[PDB]
Amino acid sequence: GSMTKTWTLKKHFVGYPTNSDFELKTSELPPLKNGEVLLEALFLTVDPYMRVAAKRLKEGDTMMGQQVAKVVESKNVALPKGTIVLASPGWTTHSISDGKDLEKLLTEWPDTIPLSLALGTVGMPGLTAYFGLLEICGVKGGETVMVNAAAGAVGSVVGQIAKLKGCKVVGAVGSDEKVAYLQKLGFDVVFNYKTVESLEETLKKASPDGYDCYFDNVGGEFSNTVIGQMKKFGRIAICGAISTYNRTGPLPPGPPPEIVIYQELRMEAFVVYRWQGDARQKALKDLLKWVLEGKIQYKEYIIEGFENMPAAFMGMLKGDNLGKTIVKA
Amino acid sequence: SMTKTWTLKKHFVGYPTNSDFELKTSELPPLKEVLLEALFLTVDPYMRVAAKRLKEGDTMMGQQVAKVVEVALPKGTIVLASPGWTTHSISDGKDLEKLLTEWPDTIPLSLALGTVGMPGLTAYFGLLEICGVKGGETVMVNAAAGAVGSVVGQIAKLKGCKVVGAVGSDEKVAYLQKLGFDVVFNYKTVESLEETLKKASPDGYDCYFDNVGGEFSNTVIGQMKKFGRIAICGAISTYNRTGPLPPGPPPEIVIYQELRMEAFVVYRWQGDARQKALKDLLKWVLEGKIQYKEYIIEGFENMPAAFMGMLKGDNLGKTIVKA
Amino acid sequence: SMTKTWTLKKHFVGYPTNSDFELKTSELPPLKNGEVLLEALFLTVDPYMRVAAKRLKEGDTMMGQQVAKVVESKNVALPKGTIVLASPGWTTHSISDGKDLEKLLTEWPDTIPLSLALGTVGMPGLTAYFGLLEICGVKGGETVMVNAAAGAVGSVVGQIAKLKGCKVVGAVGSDEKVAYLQKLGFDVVFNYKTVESLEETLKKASPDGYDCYFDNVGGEFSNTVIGQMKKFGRIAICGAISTYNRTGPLPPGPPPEIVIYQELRMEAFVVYRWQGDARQKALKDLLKWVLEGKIQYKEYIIEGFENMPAAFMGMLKGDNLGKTIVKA
Amino acid sequence: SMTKTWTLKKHFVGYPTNSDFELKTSELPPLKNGEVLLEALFLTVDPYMRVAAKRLKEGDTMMGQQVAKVVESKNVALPKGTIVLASPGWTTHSISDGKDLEKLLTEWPDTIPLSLALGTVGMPGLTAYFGLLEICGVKGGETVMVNAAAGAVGSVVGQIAKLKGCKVVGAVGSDEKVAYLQKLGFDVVFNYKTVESLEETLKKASPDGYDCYFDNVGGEFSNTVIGQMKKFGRIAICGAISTYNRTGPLPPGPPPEIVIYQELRMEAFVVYRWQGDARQKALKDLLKWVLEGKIQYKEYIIEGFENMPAAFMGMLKGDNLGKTIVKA
Ligand SMILES: NC(=O)c1ccc[n+]([C@@H]2O[C@H](COP(=O)([O-])OP(=O)(O)OC[C@H]3O[C@@H](n4cnc5c(N)ncnc54)[C@H](OP(=O)(O)O)[C@@H]3O)[C@@H](O)[C@H]2O)c1
Ligand SMILES: NC(=O)c1ccc[n+]([C@@H]2O[C@H](COP(=O)([O-])OP(=O)(O)OC[C@H]3O[C@@H](n4cnc5c(N)ncnc54)[C@H](OP(=O)(O)O)[C@@H]3O)[C@@H](O)[C@H]2O)c1
Ligand SMILES: NC(=O)c1ccc[n+]([C@@H]2O[C@H](COP(=O)([O-])OP(=O)(O)OC[C@H]3O[C@@H](n4cnc5c(N)ncnc54)[C@H](OP(=O)(O)O)[C@@H]3O)[C@@H](O)[C@H]2O)c1
Ligand SMILES: NC(=O)c1ccc[n+]([C@@H]2O[C@H](COP(=O)([O-])OP(=O)(O)OC[C@H]3O[C@@H](n4cnc5c(N)ncnc54)[C@H](OP(=O)(O)O)[C@@H]3O)[C@@H](O)[C@H]2O)c1
Ligand SMILES: [Cl-]
Ligand SMILES: [Cl-]
Ligand SMILES: [Cl-]
Repeated sequence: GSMTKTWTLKKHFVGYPTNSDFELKTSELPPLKNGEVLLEALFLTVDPYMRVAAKRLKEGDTMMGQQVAKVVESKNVALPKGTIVLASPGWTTHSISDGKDLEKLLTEWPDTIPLSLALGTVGMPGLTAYFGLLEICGVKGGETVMVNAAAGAVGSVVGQIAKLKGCKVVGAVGSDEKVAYLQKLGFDVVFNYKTVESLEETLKKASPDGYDCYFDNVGGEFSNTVIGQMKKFGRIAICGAISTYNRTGPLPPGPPPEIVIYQELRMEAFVVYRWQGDARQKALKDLLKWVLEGKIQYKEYIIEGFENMPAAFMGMLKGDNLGKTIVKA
Repeated sequence: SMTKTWTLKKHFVGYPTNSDFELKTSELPPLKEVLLEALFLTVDPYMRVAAKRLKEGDTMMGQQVAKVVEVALPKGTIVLASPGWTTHSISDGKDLEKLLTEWPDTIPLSLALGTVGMPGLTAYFGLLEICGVKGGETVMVNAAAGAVGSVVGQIAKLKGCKVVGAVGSDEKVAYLQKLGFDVVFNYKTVESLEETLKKASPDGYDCYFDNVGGEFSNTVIGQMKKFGRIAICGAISTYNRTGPLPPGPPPEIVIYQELRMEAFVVYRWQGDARQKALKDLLKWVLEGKIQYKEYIIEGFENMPAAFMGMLKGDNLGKTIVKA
Repeated sequence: SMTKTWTLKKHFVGYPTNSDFELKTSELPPLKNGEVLLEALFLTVDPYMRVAAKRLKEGDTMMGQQVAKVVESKNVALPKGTIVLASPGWTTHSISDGKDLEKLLTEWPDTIPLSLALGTVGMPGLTAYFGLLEICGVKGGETVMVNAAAGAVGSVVGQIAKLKGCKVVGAVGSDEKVAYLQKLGFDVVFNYKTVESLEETLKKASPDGYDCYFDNVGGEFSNTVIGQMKKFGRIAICGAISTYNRTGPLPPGPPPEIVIYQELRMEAFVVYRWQGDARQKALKDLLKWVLEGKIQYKEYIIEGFENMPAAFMGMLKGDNLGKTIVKA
Repeated sequence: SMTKTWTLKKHFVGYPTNSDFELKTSELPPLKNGEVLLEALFLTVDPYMRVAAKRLKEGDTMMGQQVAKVVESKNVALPKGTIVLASPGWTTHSISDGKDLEKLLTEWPDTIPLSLALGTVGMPGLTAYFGLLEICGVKGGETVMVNAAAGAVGSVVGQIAKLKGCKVVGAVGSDEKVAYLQKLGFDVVFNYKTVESLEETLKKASPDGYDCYFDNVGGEFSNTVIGQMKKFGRIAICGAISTYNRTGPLPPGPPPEIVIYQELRMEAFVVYRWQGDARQKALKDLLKWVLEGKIQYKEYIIEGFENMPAAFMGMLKGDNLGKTIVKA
């Protein structure tokens, strides 16, 4: 009898998640039918969107999420035993799939690149950075780009794509270790927004003439400050607003419209899965090539043990992670 | 010659009041240049924001249609000029823009300050380039009985769009229903703005021409369709606002709907684009496609009252002061 | 007999403007038995009118008190020539059956303006008297913070505080008002509009903190004062004029952690709570203190009933030094 | 001897999470003469720890009180077996010289849990007692609004109000808490998280308004209650838990025009203001009311010192019905 472990939402989140909001459960998977495969999670991801999306779950439901898995049992010759796939059964160690909701990893994947990169730099967060910067911000080279949560999965890729396109990049991060990381990736200016005396003065010193593009992952009052330093016709890619995801009171004041209008800002939000097919596969091939060419470096914040997946999720929300947060099954 | 000028005596706290202004009389020097007599002056919301950058004693800023009274600018010529809130001014001849060569005698000269002027250009580029309507969309427009808003709704209608308009009085509702706006409501008297917008367009809104901002816009944003476009033209609900700025739109909604929100300034468009827009606006006015209405206040001495009344919704159409 | 009346043409949005008011003329009917005909001598304008006007319907007469003279009388208790306080609103003439009228103190001298019955020896003075002596409960030797301190209420609060043995810190909005309160003997006076830091000015004024806070202003000003209240300090919430003309949400409240740790008492009051013997005794004390020079008065007189809206609006904007009064 | 201690690993942002705390083991120092070794039997978690943690340095022990027993004694006043209240923080074992310890009431009976010395017959119960009987000044027949009414303080407030002859309206965060307080005899109880309109619900609960408001919550909730206070209504500002875990800006303050029109008295207090005979008398009254059944006790017991952070976070989020207690 094939068994699985599953993390469920015991209680809807109030502020930051805590341990008591999750419940680990064990169950037996049904026998494998023809055309189906048994998938064993190798790496699971935790992601900020899970904090926003959990409100649509019912208590008792499995937490949503993607994973890299390997076929351990196969009644499907297209997915033979040993095949590596991306699947989204949620926070579970094993699952059954008929193949229609799976994705194989890029065919040209070298043995030197961790499979877990398919959940990060050469995965959904890397595609978020890719399309957000190149199509929503529309950088053509030479722009000054501000990016926050810059040492995270999305932000670290944003800055490095911007650098290879010829941009100046200013990155905000929450720890001194993250400062060193991004200065090693080539960021032009990197500062710890939690320890600077004034965010406003720090951003002005980093780019006294303002910012052409703002890849916004944080929202809130941080973004109000950046908006006051956007150049005329500046573009904001509204990627996320993680300062608001765990919020317990009211949203903060909005960006002051008189500045937005006088600077004629263009602020567009996007979802990474707007792009599919040709587009998404081509972007993944670019990200992989750039990793193999050394133009995109990566770091992973790997937490060992499926039983520590809630801890990985809460740690990521608190800024513990340098790079993509991953859970090794 | 003599002149009268309105100056900022005290910086505005909330809405202006009469004591924040001061009328001063002075003696213009003899020409040694042209002398211009104000015929029609305009008051506009931007003056509330721009006055914060003035010093107490400076003349209020503003545009006017004036006539020469004393060779390329002979006596009797009509010109747009922006010497501020004043009845008479001296010009070197370079800061003046002449009305369209084909300005017919069938439309008031004051339209050069409204529908065939800066407000009409704001509605034109805001709707056609920023929102980018092509026909068939559902457009939400607030301050819809004002100078910009009423032109936005009429352009949207001649492009084949459904137009939902919000105004602050029942008289403005009646006027816009005669103009043919698909749905018009008084936002000050509806039981629930959210309910009214849902009934006006159960499908949602493709475009939002935003003149108001604030909490009104947070509600509209909750009913934008996916990939909806918001033209951030103004935020009049914040210009005179005491206290802290209102919350912004919920980011979860902006992101899930993948909204594009772009602000603009009418004077971005210069040269050929500006002139083509003015000639489209004038053609639509002569064809009847854009009806015009002006809120004319008689007397230069009532200019502060016209400005304050406009900020508070007294005006139906472009607020104009006849000197 | 004709009368002029100021009516509310449009409800206020932000500060009142001229267009919100409309002057109307009418003819009053003949007197019935028991009634009198009053001619306004002095009318008052007060901050409360900005708050209470929201209760009016457009067309209604603006509310307000006045010192009036009986010019025709079918009321034996109110013969021709009698001076009274009446509240018919902003009107030059009115008819009264007598029951809503108040005679001035029988001991009222001819050496002081009649208009003090609308100020220091009237409703504002009573507001200062009971707000300071009963709500704050000053007992002698305390440090008192009072804002709008050059106004009808504030200037009396500080002077009563002085003659009780208190130190008085006063906040005002102009240097002219600073000079006036320095003449009245305020220990510390400052212009809250020009100081670099309100917090630092209040710390320097009283390093020890404040025992009592007579609050006329509210808003952020009061949040700063509350951060410097001593333990068990008392706040008399008299007004909140910084909010009366507001167009958006109120500013944040006082930080509750400070209110609780300092165990503050914050009590609001309305002057008309006190009646009968208590009210009469207060009026006799105020009059006595004025005749003895212990309470000096200053009036901001505006001539002409036609300028009453302008007097109301100037007062709201802080142009008045002392009680604002309109001479009919 | 060894001890386990919970320390603040990281300052809280919003509500705490588990990784903000860190459990450390250490060897206690030897017992000097006059000292005792205390073993925790029951520890409390309280809302004030969220506010007070802001002033700790990372690495510091979390503050808090406990019921402890003397397990080793060099102090003849505190022999082995003695039960004491002590405040060494979140720790299983501690040393004391006896000066900071409080013995239980001489008349404490064996029929009630010792953990009531941390709740109803302890600091939360004294808070309710003095806040209602001295700050609100309940005299019988008033209508009292109390929020967090199913918590340690609030549940005692409502039951004292009932035995003093008052009508009690309580607000709580769950249907189970509504049902429990209805069982105790609260006149009206509602779930503030699920009602369509807080304003409408409060008006239905007491159409004539409220004489007294025991305020544990503050924020927007209190602004709504203040709009329904009767004239001369009294507010006991006990806490403001809606602000303790906030991240953005404080909410608007109460509308001063309503505060002034209704002439409200709003006084904050700290339970430790009352000492000596007054405190001992209140404790004896609370114990008598428990033994008589007029104050039914209810504890939300969490087993295991290792679960103390989760008990604290659960209490802050409304998990607790009654006083939150950790059984060592
Ligand atoms: N629209 C889309 O399709 C899409 C897809 C994926 C992700 N996203 C968004 O992209 C952003 C990053 O996602 P990710 O997967 O790359 O996560 P990540 O950056 O790897 O982890 C989240 C990071 O956010 C920072 N953070 C947390 N709370 C913060 C606060 N209050 N203020 C400022 N920074 C805070 C922390 O870094 P510091 O130490 O720098 O604070 C933390 O490490 C999120 O907003 C997410 O929702 C959007
Ligand atoms: N970006 C640009 O280039 C540009 C250029 C010109 C103007 N603008 C903007 O366009 C807008 C309209 O300008 P306009 O010249 O046509 O003025 P208008 O609409 O003719 O007059 C302003 C109108 O705004 C409304 N209003 C005032 N306060 C309001 C509030 N708190 N909430 C909602 N509506 C309120 C009133 O109408 P109701 O009775 O409907 O309230 C009033 O009649 C303003 O925001 C202005 O700044 C932008
Ligand atoms: N509770 C009662 O029974 C009662 C009775 C009467 C009056 N009151 C209150 O007492 C206060 C004083 O009334 P009053 O008759 O003596 O009027 P006043 O002080 O003679 O005139 C009002 C004054 O308030 C000041 N002010 C206006 N806006 C302000 C702002 N935003 N911030 C700070 N100060 C501001 C101005 O002086 P600066 O130049 O100093 O700004 C102005 O001179 C008012 O709040 C009124 O409602 C209460
Ligand atoms: N001044 C003093 O000397 C003193 C002494 C002790 C305590 N206090 C205060 O008294 C209050 C109660 O303390 P306690 O020990 O009895 O705690 P408690 O009520 O046992 O627990 C706190 C309760 O507050 C409620 N709550 C939490 N967040 C809330 C919010 N945002 N809005 C409304 N209710 C919320 C929750 O119950 P629901 O299910 O009702 O949400 C929770 O169960 C606190 O404010 C505390 O600071 C003051
Ligand atoms: Cl710029
Ligand atoms: Cl008792
Ligand atoms: Cl927990």
